[PDB]
Amino acid sequence: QPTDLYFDFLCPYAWRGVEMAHVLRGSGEGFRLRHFSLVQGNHPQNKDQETVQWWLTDQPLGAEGGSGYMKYQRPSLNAFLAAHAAARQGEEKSWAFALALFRLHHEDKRDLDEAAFQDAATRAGLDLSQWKQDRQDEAGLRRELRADLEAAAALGVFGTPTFDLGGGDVAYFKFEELTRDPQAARDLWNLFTSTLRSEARVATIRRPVPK
Amino acid sequence: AQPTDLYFDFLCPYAWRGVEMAHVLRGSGEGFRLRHFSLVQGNHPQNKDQETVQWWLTDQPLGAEGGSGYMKYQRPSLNAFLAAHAAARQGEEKSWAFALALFRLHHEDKRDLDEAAFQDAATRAGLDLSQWKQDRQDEAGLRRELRADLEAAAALGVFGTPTFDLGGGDVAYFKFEELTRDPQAARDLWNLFTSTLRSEARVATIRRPVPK
Repeated sequence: QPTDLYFDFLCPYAWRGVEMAHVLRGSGEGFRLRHFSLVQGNHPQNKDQETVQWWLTDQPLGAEGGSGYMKYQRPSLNAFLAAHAAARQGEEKSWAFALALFRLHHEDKRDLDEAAFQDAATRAGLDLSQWKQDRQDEAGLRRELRADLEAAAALGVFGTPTFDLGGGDVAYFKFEELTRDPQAARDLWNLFTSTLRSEARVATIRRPVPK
Repeated sequence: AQPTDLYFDFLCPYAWRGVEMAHVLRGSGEGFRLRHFSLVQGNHPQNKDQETVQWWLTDQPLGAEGGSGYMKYQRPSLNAFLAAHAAARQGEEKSWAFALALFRLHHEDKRDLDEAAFQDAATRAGLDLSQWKQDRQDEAGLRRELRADLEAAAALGVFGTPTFDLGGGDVAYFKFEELTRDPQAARDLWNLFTSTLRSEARVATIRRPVPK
């Protein structure tokens, strides 16, 4: 019934998608937060592979990823696991945490680090002792994240934000402008769903990048 | 008002569907200009991830074969494009009639884009065959017309067909699966496209993944 929304905290377009969806959820439109890792999805070992060969959830939590294809390995893995921990406090706390962290990173330009996770938890009103205890369940949070990454791979998710409407209608939705106004957010969502439900079976609308 | 520019390649059935849609919309007053983008050129290894184009379809010999892989579509597509330019020298209506006839030969009849198909499309389009013959001897002029299309497409960043340039900086690739000829269905589909590109949210991409 809710639309599944795959996101990565790294990604400002995913931030805007989650902001849109949050305001729409205010009006009764159901959305469910799920994770897709850009580091894993774009990883050279996973390129042109029937089956995922390299998992973000196999990497040590404190490991430095380098400056190449894994440069954002550590912040995105840690952000994902903190968000799973927050989501154990229910849907409303999960949205509060995910939005707060997104905003710290993309509006306030803070790194996805421990200080940012802590500020997101207090901005979200989390029970901090419970959040702390859930974060100690690293293996369990990794299993949850791995399940999200598997569901994403089964759909062929390639970027964020990607919305699964159900019924086999799934699409990446990239837009530039932050849209929190309720009326504008509803217009934008209506454009998207209209495009996916058209009996013309629209697959792609995509602007090129000019010279 | 200026027509929408429609970049297509005869090889491509999504471009075919885009041209079929646009022809129906032109029937209600929506303006469209037919232009050419080469998928062979756009996907050529020498052009991959280049600031500037390094290999031009219009630089190639007319009987040259491109060779293995996608390059085998070099000679049909170049030759198809040139015949279309010669057809377009007989006016817009004859150009649409020729483009549609050739598209339908290739995608409905499954005929190769070869000389027999060009001749057949020219007769189906009702061209003046003698003027068409004479224009096809202006190989230099046709190559230069095609190069102008290809450079215009490169300046916009065109990467695939069909790509629609609405003017005002709103340009997008538009890929849809179902042949759409009904006037109302075509108008609704087109309103979807233009609404997406004119939204104040600055939508850049809506794109379905490919399930495993």
